[PDB]
Amino acid sequence: GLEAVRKRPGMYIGSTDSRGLHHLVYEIVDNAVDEALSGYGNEINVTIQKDNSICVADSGRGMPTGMHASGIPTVEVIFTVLHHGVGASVVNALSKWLEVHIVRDGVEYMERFEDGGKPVGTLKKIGKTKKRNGTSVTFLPDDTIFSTTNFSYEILAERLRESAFLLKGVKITLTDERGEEPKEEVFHYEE
Ligand SMILES: CCc1[nH]c2nc(Sc3cccnc3)nc(OC)c2c1C=O
Repeated sequence: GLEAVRKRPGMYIGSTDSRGLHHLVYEIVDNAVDEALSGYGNEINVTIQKDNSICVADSGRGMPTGMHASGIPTVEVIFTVLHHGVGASVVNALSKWLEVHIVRDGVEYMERFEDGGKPVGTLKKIGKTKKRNGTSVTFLPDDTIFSTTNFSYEILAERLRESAFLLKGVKITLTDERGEEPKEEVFHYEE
């Protein structure tokens, strides 16, 4: 279960200091680049929000909104079961809250999780939008778990540039809004 992650997060993300904190960002990001390398998205946006929560947003197909063979939505399986989206449930387990916003085929979806991965209600259709297809994940890391919940902008920029090195024609932006004015870096290549 997700309790195993909270009991021994070191066996899942290496440590719960600054290193482990930033690792949470990379887990969600890698799912976006997986999608980019599959298809399927010309930009990945990473935003450090004012409340020290992280948003990771892509322009991919959008996380599947249908029922999983186990009898709960595929969105929920990805974020609540370990054992597509490796690391997503780990991030969910170690966050105070997390929500996923999905836009698929002109309809927008959302689901919220709290207290280490407990679903708040269920997956919901919000209503039709003109927005492009994509998945957006916001989460606030659990401060009772991490030694520090204070994201380094420099560390994120260096590692996202590295993730951009992997990619052709997809643009990775980092935004810090903590932060009286929106500070940001952009990386894109090329061939
Ligand atoms: C914003 C980060 C993110 N973005 C994502 N986009 C897709 S899109 C997709 C992938 C496979 C099958 N169908 C849709 N799927 C995902 O999980 C499987 C994610 C995902 C998971 O964290």
